[PDB]
Amino acid sequence: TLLRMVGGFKDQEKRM
Amino acid sequence: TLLRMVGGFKDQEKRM
Repeated sequence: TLLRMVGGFKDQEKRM
Repeated sequence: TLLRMVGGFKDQEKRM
């Protein structure tokens, strides 16, 4: 679950 | 503990 959450956060950070 | 911290960080990132 942490891996999925961190992947989403990393995608969001890369978008910004 | 890392899961709780990362969840908080993800909530903060989603807020911004």
